Amino acid sequence: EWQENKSWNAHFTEHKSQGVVVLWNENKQQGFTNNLKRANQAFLPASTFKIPNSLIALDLGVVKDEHQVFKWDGQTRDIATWNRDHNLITAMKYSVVPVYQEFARQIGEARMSKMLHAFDYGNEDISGNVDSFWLDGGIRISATEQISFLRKLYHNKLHVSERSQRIVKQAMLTEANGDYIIRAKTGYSTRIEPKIGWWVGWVELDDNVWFFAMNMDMPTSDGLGLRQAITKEVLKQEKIIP
Amino acid sequence: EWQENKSWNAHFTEHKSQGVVVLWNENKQQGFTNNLKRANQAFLPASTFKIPNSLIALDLGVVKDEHQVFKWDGQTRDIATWNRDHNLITAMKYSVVPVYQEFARQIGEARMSKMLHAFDYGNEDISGNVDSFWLDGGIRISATEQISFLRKLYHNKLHVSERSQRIVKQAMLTEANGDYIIRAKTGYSTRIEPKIGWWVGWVELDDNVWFFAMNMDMPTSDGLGLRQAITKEVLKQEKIIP
Ligand SMILES: *C(=O)[C@@H]([C@@H]1NC(C(=O)O)=C(S[C@@H]2CN[C@H](CNS(N)(=O)=O)C2)[C@@H]1C)[C@@H](C)O
Ligand SMILES: C[C@@H](O)[C@@H](C=O)[C@@H]1NC(C(=O)O)=C(S[C@@H]2CN[C@H](CNS(N)(=O)=O)C2)[C@@H]1C
Ligand SMILES: C[C@@H](O)[C@H]1C(=O)N2C(C(=O)O)=C(S[C@@H]3CN[C@H](CNS(N)(=O)=O)C3)[C@H](C)[C@H]12
Ligand SMILES: C[C@@H](O)[C@H]1C(=O)N2C(C(=O)O)=C(S[C@@H]3CN[C@H](CNS(N)(=O)=O)C3)[C@H](C)[C@H]12
Ligand SMILES: [Ca+2]
Ligand SMILES: [Ca+2]
Ligand SMILES: [Ca+2]
Ligand SMILES: [Cl-]
Ligand SMILES: [Cl-]
Ligand SMILES: [Cl-]
Ligand SMILES: [Cl-]
Repeated sequence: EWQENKSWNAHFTEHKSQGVVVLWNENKQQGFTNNLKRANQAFLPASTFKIPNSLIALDLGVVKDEHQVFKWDGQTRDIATWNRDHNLITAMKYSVVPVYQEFARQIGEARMSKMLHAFDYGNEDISGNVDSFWLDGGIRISATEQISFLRKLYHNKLHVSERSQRIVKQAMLTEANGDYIIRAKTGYSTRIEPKIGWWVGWVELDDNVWFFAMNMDMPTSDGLGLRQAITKEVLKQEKIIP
Repeated sequence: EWQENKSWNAHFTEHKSQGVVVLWNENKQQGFTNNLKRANQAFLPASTFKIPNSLIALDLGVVKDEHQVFKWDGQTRDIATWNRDHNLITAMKYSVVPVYQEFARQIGEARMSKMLHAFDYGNEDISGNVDSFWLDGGIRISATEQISFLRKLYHNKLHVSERSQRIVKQAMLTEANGDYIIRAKTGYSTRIEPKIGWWVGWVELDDNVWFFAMNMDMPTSDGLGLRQAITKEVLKQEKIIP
């Protein structure tokens, strides 16, 4: 079903961290985690919500394609990379929240709810402000539920156009070399306790796909680099990446 | 305009090589090369023809998607890479000429010809064997012509479905990190003199795209790695990648 390999807890232990890593072997239809309980604990998605938000925007024509330019609104915000024009690729890369809050308002409460239900996304609850519910509203998703959603996206099985799903998977591209391709999205939920960081996505190999979703306790912005580092220690331990 | 930059030749001579690198700044609509004459010299495309071949195969339904398996059909025909199953992703990556021979036979010469004329691909000539003309037939393409073709592909402007162009560009993924994305294709022309190696594609930045096409004399297979090496040194020299 889902095997618990607690030897992964060493990688959180060394870095003085608490969290969960979940892997899914698509060929073998087998899942692995260091913590079955935390694997199914549901949290705010934070910026991991940029994946379904992007899909819905594209499917509804709110975003025409990955080249459409979203003008900086002229408000100088805290993250310098947000203070400029963006397309879908760079808004995903730099996790540009204002662009996605605009997407959400144009999508609207009713279409957003209907799509999240169509997606079976987390708890399907978008209570709160239409442009912030994934930050401080009622939506919740677990690491295992992220995998479930991502597997559909990978197979083009979500109830949106194939084109939307291909564009979003292009925009998720994070790293690629001769050994693997990673498509993924980070998140950091701070507006409601507990403060946690996310990394969800998958690793594409020649012959298989390994889906992953991790989250960890993140009191300060210090440990944000550990989201990718710990996941990759796990991947390396299992010899998924060289 | 086309600017000549002879200073790039230092990267060929230090490797006891001769060749041409062509770069195109999409934003500026400006091209750069070390050798204007060789930049326009037309050669057999060899494995770089996998780009138009895959596009046509997908557009015509010869290949259903990037997951369809092409089974090994017994033959252990010397090359080990061709001793296993493939899909479009892996067949682009590795030398598996029987798979692309099968595409071309199914496409057939009438539609192959029509498509290469619609692509304005090289000298638009498919004379020779329908299952090998890109290796030993009459088709020829120059580095500048590779750029013209790739630019259309990047803009989804070729006269095939948008979906087929998106899939081939996925299959072209070679390298990606926080600084750049490279989509590209190698080639090695040996069946007709002169023996040459190819590397064609583009570099996606946050705010621009740099297309490239290089070829270089390749008297033996031991210099194949110099295709990527020399191209990347020219990109680094120009500060396109760090
Ligand atoms: C297509 O041009 C040709 C393929 N393509 C290539 C190529 O390198 O572009 C080759 S090279 C052959 C297979 N891999 C060996 C080299 N390994 S490496 N890591 O690149 O040094 C030798 C092959 C000839 C088809 C049409 O034959
Ligand atoms: C709620 C939203 O504000 C939040 C929700 O995800 C946003 N999404 C993400 C994310 O994690 O993708 C970030 S990260 C941000 C960029 N610069 C700092 C990081 N420096 S480092 N090098 O990592 O220490 C913090 C935002 C805070
Ligand atoms: C070199 C290419 O061929 C790669 C590819 O593709 N490979 C697969 C795969 O197919 O998954 C793996 S993963 C690795 C093998 N098995 C271990 C755990 N398996 S297990 N019992 O935990 O499920 C991890 C390799 C990277 C190999
Ligand atoms: C930091 C990111 O935003 C990157 C991006 O995007 N950038 C562009 C671009 O926009 O091309 C470049 S390239 C570099 C600047 N100019 C030189 C050649 N100029 S020139 N006149 O010879 O063509 C090479 C940077 C990598 C920067
Ligand atoms: Ca449901
Ligand atoms: Ca050099
Ligand atoms: Ca033949
Ligand atoms: Cl967001
Ligand atoms: Cl499903
Ligand atoms: Cl070929
Ligand atoms: Cl991609």
